[PDB]
Amino acid sequence: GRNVALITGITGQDGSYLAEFLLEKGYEVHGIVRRSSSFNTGRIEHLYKNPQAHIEGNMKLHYGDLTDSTCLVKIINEVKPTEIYNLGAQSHVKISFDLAEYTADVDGVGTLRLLDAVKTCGLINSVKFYQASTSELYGKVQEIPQKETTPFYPRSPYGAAKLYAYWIVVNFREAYNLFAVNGILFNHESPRRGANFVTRKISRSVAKIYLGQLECFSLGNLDAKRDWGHAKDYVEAMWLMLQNDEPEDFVIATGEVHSVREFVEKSFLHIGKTIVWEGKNENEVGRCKETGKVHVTVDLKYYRPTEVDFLQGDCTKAKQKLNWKPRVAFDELVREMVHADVELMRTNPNA
Amino acid sequence: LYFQGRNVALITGITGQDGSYLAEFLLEKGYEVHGIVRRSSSFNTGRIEHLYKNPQAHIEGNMKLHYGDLTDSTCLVKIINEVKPTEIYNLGAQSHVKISFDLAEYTADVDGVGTLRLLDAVKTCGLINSVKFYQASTSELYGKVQEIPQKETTPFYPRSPYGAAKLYAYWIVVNFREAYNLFAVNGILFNHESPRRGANFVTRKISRSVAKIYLGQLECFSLGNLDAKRDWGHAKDYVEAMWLMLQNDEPEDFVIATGEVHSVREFVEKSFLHIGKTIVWEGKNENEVGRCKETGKVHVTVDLKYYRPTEVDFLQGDCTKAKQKLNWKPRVAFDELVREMVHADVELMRTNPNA
Amino acid sequence: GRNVALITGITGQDGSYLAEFLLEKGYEVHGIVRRSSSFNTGRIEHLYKNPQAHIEGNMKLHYGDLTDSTCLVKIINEVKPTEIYNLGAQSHVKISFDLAEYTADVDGVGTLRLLDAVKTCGLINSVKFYQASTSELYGKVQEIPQKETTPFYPRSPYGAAKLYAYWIVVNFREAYNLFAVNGILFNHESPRRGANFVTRKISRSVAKIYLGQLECFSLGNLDAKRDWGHAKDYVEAMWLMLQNDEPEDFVIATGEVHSVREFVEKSFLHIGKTIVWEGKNENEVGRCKETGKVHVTVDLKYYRPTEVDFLQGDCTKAKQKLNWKPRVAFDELVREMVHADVELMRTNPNA
Amino acid sequence: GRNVALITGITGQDGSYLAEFLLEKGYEVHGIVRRSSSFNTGRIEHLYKNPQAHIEGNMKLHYGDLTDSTCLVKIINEVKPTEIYNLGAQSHVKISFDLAEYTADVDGVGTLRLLDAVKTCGLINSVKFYQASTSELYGKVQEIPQKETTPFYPRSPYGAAKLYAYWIVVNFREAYNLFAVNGILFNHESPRRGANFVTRKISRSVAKIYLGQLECFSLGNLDAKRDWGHAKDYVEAMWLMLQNDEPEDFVIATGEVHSVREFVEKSFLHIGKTIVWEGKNENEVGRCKETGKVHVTVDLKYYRPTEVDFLQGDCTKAKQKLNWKPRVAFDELVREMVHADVELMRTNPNA
Ligand SMILES: NC(=O)c1ccc[n+]([C@@H]2O[C@H](COP(=O)([O-])OP(=O)(O)OC[C@H]3O[C@@H](n4cnc5c(N)ncnc54)[C@H](OP(=O)(O)O)[C@@H]3O)[C@@H](O)[C@H]2O)c1
Ligand SMILES: NC(=O)c1ccc[n+]([C@@H]2O[C@H](COP(=O)([O-])OP(=O)(O)OC[C@H]3O[C@@H](n4cnc5c(N)ncnc54)[C@H](OP(=O)(O)O)[C@@H]3O)[C@@H](O)[C@H]2O)c1
Ligand SMILES: NC(=O)c1ccc[n+]([C@@H]2O[C@H](COP(=O)([O-])OP(=O)(O)OC[C@H]3O[C@@H](n4cnc5c(N)ncnc54)[C@H](OP(=O)(O)O)[C@@H]3O)[C@@H](O)[C@H]2O)c1
Ligand SMILES: NC(=O)c1ccc[n+]([C@@H]2O[C@H](COP(=O)([O-])OP(=O)(O)OC[C@H]3O[C@@H](n4cnc5c(N)ncnc54)[C@H](OP(=O)(O)O)[C@@H]3O)[C@@H](O)[C@H]2O)c1
Ligand SMILES: C[C@@H]1O[C@H](OP(=O)(O)OP(=O)(O)OC[C@H]2O[C@@H](n3cnc4c(=O)[nH]c(N)nc43)[C@H](O)[C@@H]2O)[C@@H](O)[C@H](O)[C@@H]1O
Ligand SMILES: C[C@@H]1O[C@H](OP(=O)(O)OP(=O)(O)OC[C@H]2O[C@@H](n3cnc4c(=O)[nH]c(N)nc43)[C@H](O)[C@@H]2O)[C@@H](O)[C@H](O)[C@@H]1O
Ligand SMILES: C[C@@H]1O[C@H](OP(=O)(O)OP(=O)(O)OC[C@H]2O[C@@H](n3cnc4c(=O)[nH]c(N)nc43)[C@H](O)[C@@H]2O)[C@@H](O)[C@H](O)[C@@H]1O
Ligand SMILES: C[C@@H]1O[C@H](OP(=O)(O)OP(=O)(O)OC[C@H]2O[C@@H](n3cnc4c(=O)[nH]c(N)nc43)[C@H](O)[C@@H]2O)[C@@H](O)[C@H](O)[C@@H]1O
Ligand SMILES: Nc1nc2c(ncn2[C@@H]2O[C@H](COP(=O)(O)OP(=O)(O)O)[C@@H](O)[C@H]2O)c(=O)[nH]1
Ligand SMILES: Nc1nc2c(ncn2[C@@H]2O[C@H](COP(=O)(O)OP(=O)(O)O)[C@@H](O)[C@H]2O)c(=O)[nH]1
Ligand SMILES: Nc1nc2c(ncn2[C@@H]2O[C@H](COP(=O)(O)OP(=O)(O)O)[C@@H](O)[C@H]2O)c(=O)[nH]1
Ligand SMILES: Nc1nc2c(ncn2[C@@H]2O[C@H](COP(=O)(O)OP(=O)(O)O)[C@@H](O)[C@H]2O)c(=O)[nH]1
Repeated sequence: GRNVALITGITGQDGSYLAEFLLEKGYEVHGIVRRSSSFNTGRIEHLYKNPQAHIEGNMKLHYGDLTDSTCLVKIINEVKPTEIYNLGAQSHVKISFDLAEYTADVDGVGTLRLLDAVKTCGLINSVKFYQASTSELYGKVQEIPQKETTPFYPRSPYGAAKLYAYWIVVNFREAYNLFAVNGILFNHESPRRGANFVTRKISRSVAKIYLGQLECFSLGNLDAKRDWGHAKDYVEAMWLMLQNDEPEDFVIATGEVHSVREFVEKSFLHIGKTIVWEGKNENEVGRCKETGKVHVTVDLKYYRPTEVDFLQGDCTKAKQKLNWKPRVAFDELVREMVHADVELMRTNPNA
Repeated sequence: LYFQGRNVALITGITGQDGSYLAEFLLEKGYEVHGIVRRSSSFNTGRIEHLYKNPQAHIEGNMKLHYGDLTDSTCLVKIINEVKPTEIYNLGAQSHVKISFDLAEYTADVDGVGTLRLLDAVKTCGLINSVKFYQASTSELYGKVQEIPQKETTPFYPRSPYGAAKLYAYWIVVNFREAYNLFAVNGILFNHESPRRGANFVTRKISRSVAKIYLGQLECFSLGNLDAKRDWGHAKDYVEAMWLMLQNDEPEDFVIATGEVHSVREFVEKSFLHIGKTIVWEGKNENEVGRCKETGKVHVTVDLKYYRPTEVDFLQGDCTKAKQKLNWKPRVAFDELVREMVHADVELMRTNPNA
Repeated sequence: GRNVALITGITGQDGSYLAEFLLEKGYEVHGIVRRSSSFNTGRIEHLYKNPQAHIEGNMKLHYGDLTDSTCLVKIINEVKPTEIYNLGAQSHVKISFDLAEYTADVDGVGTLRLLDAVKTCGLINSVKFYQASTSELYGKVQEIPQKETTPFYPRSPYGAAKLYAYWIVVNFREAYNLFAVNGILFNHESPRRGANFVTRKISRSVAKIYLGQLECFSLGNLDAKRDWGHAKDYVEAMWLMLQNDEPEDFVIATGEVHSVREFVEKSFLHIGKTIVWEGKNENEVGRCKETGKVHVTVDLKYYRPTEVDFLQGDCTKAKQKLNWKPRVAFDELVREMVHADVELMRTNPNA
Repeated sequence: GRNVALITGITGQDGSYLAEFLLEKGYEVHGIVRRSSSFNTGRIEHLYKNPQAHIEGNMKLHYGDLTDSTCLVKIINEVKPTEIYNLGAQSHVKISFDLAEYTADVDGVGTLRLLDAVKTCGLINSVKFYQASTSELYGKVQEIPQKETTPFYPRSPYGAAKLYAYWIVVNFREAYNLFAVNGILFNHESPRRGANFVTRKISRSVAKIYLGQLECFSLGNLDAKRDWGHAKDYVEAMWLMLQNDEPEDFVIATGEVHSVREFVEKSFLHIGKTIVWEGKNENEVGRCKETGKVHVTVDLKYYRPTEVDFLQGDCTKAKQKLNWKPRVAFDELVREMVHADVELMRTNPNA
């Protein structure tokens, strides 16, 4: 009956929702946090027993790094987790193009290091292991929609690194009988999403424009199409995969496709502005119909050298085997994110 | 791109305590200031966001940031090649001594090999004769001190994975200077603090905890070795010394310090006096506690988890050489530093009890 | 025009044949050699201009390592090759299970290091890059036979590392227009093959048994089936891929399949011994009919945790587009290897 | 009983002599060997129980690398050594200048990895650890002669990396009470010395000239001065340091200084030739007085950008506490190395 989770990447979007979910289920939750010159725990600070004194209760934190083999062994050996969720990563696709080696060492080799730490600790038989796989693996998609058996075609050093991680997880599963699974999750956003992913960038910018604190912002490829769900729904799927009798990989997604362009339009609609588009390519601009003011421009610096044009997930296997369903759909996702960021910018024009 | 009158700095570790003060110092001298920032799942630029041209939109002016990491050789070459700096300040590091004992390999890779990676990037870009290089060395190099006080010629005796990694960095910097005639210097800076100090260094831990106790947000906090003695100065004074070392006619290494020693115990006592509380110590070793004389409440305890397996008992810097050659003088003394940090953290905690 | 080749892995089996092949065409051939406590250039010492003094002519060696980014940039900037062959790797599958992280750093991240070095030197439009990809990418084969479009399924830390390299190569090709190709070569052997690969282990042991220097040796999985060609034929295909008008990936193979058991049988037949099998699984032994002497046993320490049971390559594409044709078939490969090792072992019983 | 040694760097000069030394004392001796495309065990292949079959007796080898933490932990857990000698290193000073990062990773961080592996394996209080420190730490010497209290002043990426390793060993000793020692050994040579160190380079070249297999060879800085002893004497001091009651660091040296130029002159005298020098700097040549033929030239490519001009060790502490004393002196070392290489080159002009 002992339920002890270890979350790498606990400070990120998904880790903070997953920590809450597992705490709610009575888990003792351990996380690995990077040393940083300022604290990086803002998403999970409310999960201290005393947030004012930063005293831990059932969520306990450990300094560590996915590139330091010894610290991972020490932490796993001390914690003896029953479930490990490897969410730690350099997770940004655009940044990965000029941080390609660091991204490989953390996202790819770092997964190996965590798996070898489990094995070193004698826990291959005692641990269930979740790997944060990603729809970026499909890249230039080879099937539509994409399912567990769709061949991968990565399009960034991030995708390539996660492809390494995916297969080394399969190899520990097959070679050593580790209960280890690849959650092949499609894009998921929330009010806690990193600020330079495209959805949170739009909702942040629309909020600042609404409050008169920003006039305009620049985007990259407006025509990219994504399957977007809500991170809070998706972390439950991660836990469900570790409850399955057999270790299996699952696609987690909504199966509904929308463009970056639509996210922009729906976001502005919630602050009472109708965006109309002018021009083409890097000279395209989005203008408020009601005021005539230009609020969106295009800057090639936000483009990727090898774009991922289209993603649409088929989560049939998860729905059948895990009884999982997405709760939040695209329209509600956009409203929630814009409203959250409006309330945030009201408190702090520098947020 | 290089010409006389064009001053372009590249700061690794720009988001840290020193990097934030040094960015301000160089900006006000009219430098174009570039910084390398780690990718982070939330933003880590809190110390320098006020240096955006537009802090509401986070639009850059004369401070320009770049994603990178000292463990990624290619990214360092790309950034240096793009920026073509005249001055490079390598402040980026896993800088915490206690954490380094259980993060030993990461600390070696960043603080030791990362210095070589940055030096090697300068050479790869063909800029050996175009850049001046500042290395963030440290009084932790003296460790178990072989002389008192410590100066440039005092032999090093490191006492942590942090100290060993910074020792590698110190000497690989000397080697690039001697082998390739790079203008590269080691600033051997003794401890320096500020209201921007990391929260888990001992000074900021005390001022934060005293501030929270003052405000009823905390009743008691634990320290480690109360008897450690340190040479403590102010980070804003010390970043000025980094710049002066790069203005020197020849590349020399310099100790930078106050020369005045105080114990952790004394920092605790002075901090509590600023909120009107006198601490009286009872007990010994891990059972020692500090009690408020006026109220009888125990506010300080000792926890062995904050000890270090190999402590650095005593540090005292002799900066005679820098006083003579750089005309550098510390401005903030220990008493003022304590007052400034307690006062700043009282304000912080009153505004945000979760800070 | 200029023909300047840089070969990583020049001391290995393939590098030694490729160096000879390019030298014959008038290339200046540079190689990267690891620092070793003894010399590791035995396969290429005959290509010094003066072998007694080890003075170089048109083959020029450079100390380096695929894990040292700065050293790779210095070498590429000095050599400015027109053609790069990334053959350097920890290439042994069984050893990769105990050396998983080193294998990842050299075979996967090391390929990224070499590509980034090309880019750092400004040579992205000035060099043609060959990557030593491998039939091990197919692992648990998803199609029979296997061709360029067969979905991958790696089965070792080696396979996973090479799959990262495969895809980071594609990404540099697609992102920066680097002329980069994956040669998907199936198993290829020679008298220069590493001694602990299965074919050379057999030819070496048969040679020692013929000379009375050995009585018996042990293998692992006798039922494994492989597509085996000759390394000298296959390095020609590498060069042809870089002569192609456009950067394409190519399978290189014979399309014929034999078992490890069959390799044993044919090798022993060349020293006039008929191997007859008796027993099953780990107790199976091979006995010489003529003499009744046991010469082959099974030791499970040579098994792999996730075996690759069957490989068979379809090189239709390379035959049509490159006019490549293997000239050495399985039976001639066996004769040649046993013949060469008999001569070697006669000269030196400790070889 | 129980005497189980683990030697990293067992294939090198010192590891080969140390293996024999420990085997004679009845140790079970384990080595870590790097995977290489051809075998790298030539110095130790006579220590197989059956050297023709390469079957192990009391010397047992394990594939590994000082940059792969997991493999280090696995080997130490399996072997459970009582004594660990960390001799593995990129040990060449000139190569370290353009292989600076790899040399840091192996010689510096690799030492921490091996120490951390000892700690991870729970052997911090049972194993005795020998670190292969070096007189290169003294670099630009601050005292003559150099002893334990002489301050370090490294002059290469090799020296800096070894200086990190020196102090991290001290830190594990002081922090965790690990019995760990630094052997501060001055230069030591033998007929097994790496061919591109200056002494073996000379004896190889003089031997070839004696056999009419070579006419001339080039050197670097002829006036460098060194304390040279015999590796076979020095490995005994390593063992003695781990027999000491308390873990202490020791200088090991002969206290006698000779120049590279003297090594040349004495080596040629052993083949009946008197070298007379003419010219300066890179134009200096060494001519046989009896014949007038030039046999030695200077090439700046063998210079180092930061030379270590002079080394002379004072091993008073070791003589008093360990009772160690060198047996082979400079004249005997020169004659031994020339004679061995004459016998070697007789067998093979391409050796
Ligand atoms: N969100 C999606 O749509 C999506 C889809 C599929 C897969 N994924 C993957 O799912 C996981 C979580 O997604 P997220 O959106 O929560 O990403 P995130 O917000 O970027 O969180 C990333 C986490 O990884 C940590 N981390 C980064 N480098 C590390 C290192 N070297 N050692 C240890 N920890 C390190 C970060 O720590 P700091 O806070 O210190 O930076 C943070 O805790 C990631 O692996 C991501 O790649 C995301
Ligand atoms: N303060 C002292 O008393 C003192 C005395 C002597 C020497 N030093 C040295 O002086 C320098 C600055 O001191 P500080 O007090 O400013 O330390 P700090 O506040 O800890 O700042 C450290 C900086 O280094 C960055 N960094 C950490 N790991 C990195 C990596 N892998 N790649 C790139 N950047 C990385 C941090 O970025 P994040 O914000 O992303 O963590 C932060 O910007 C450090 O090198 C420290 O070791 C300090
Ligand atoms: N032979 C096959 O059947 C086959 C099939 C497909 C693909 N491959 C791949 O094709 C390539 C050549 O095959 P091979 O049979 O010639 O392999 P090999 O005989 O094992 O040669 C391997 C080469 O890589 C070098 N190397 C190893 N680690 C290195 C490092 N860290 N930095 C630099 N160089 C390093 C080795 O140098 P040392 O001599 O110093 O070890 C050697 O030169 C390899 O990448 C292999 O994986 C082979
Ligand atoms: N000889 C001297 O005068 C002297 C003086 C003081 C200190 N030292 C140090 O004493 C030790 C032995 O001296 P030596 O002359 O015997 O050096 P050596 O002949 O160069 O032997 C070096 C050994 O280290 C191994 N090695 C290299 N890189 C490795 C890695 N990444 N992982 C694991 N093993 C690796 C080599 O393996 P390969 O065979 O695979 O290359 C070889 O076994 C070295 O640490 C050297 O730096 C030497
Ligand atoms: C290093 C940074 O890279 C960024 O690009 P990068 O992450 O791609 O992110 P962007 O796409 O440029 O902006 C995405 C969102 O992040 C916000 N943002 C950017 N920087 C900061 C910051 O420092 N603090 C806060 N609270 N929000 C920031 C910005 O307002 C926008 O809503 C640049 O916008 C910055 O000027 C800087 O150069
Ligand atoms: C990972 C963290 O390591 C810490 O140890 P560690 O850094 O040595 O730091 P400590 O010496 O325990 O605490 C020093 C100061 O850091 C503050 N602090 C600690 N954690 C946080 C945080 O998450 N956010 C903020 N704003 N302030 C924090 C704490 O209130 C105190 O003023 C533990 O105190 C924490 O509970 C947690 O385990
Ligand atoms: C480290 C070594 O790993 C090996 O396993 P590993 O490579 O899988 O190689 P094996 O499959 O055991 O043997 C394959 C062939 O390599 C030869 N061989 C093995 N070791 C050596 C050697 O040191 N020198 C030479 N010239 N030939 C060697 C062996 O005779 C056989 O023909 C073990 O057989 C050895 O005893 C040792 O443990
Ligand atoms: C990579 C090699 O670097 C070397 O420089 P590097 O190690 O500094 O070594 P050197 O100082 O040039 O030569 C030292 C001794 O090594 C021998 N030697 C050099 N290369 C080899 C080899 O491949 N096999 C054998 N058996 N002996 C070799 C050479 O005869 C001489 O006796 C160059 O001499 C080579 O031409 C090549 O470039
Ligand atoms: N991050 C980001 N993405 C953008 C931007 N403009 C367009 N996009 C596109 O939005 C899509 C989603 O990007 P992102 O939120 O970073 O998540 P990703 O699917 O992992 O790449 C990608 O196709 C981007 O190219 C922008 O300004 N920032
Ligand atoms: N960080 C920290 N240091 C403490 C604590 N208690 C005592 N010290 C001592 O205060 C001295 C200064 O520590 P620190 O502020 O981390 O800076 P350092 O000089 O680089 O080690 C060291 O000797 C510590 O052992 C504590 O709770 N936290
Ligand atoms: N290396 C090796 N392989 C063996 C042995 N016994 C059976 N095999 C099998 O032979 C097949 C070819 O192995 P190998 O020559 O190492 O090349 P690989 O195809 O890259 O794995 C694999 O399926 C091995 O499992 C053995 O003793 N050594
Ligand atoms: N390796 C090497 N060293 C040389 C040569 N010529 C002069 N030397 C000098 O001989 C001294 C000893 O060099 P080496 O044998 O490599 O051992 P080291 O003490 O570790 O540098 C150094 O000062 C070298 O600069 C040469 O051709 N090769």
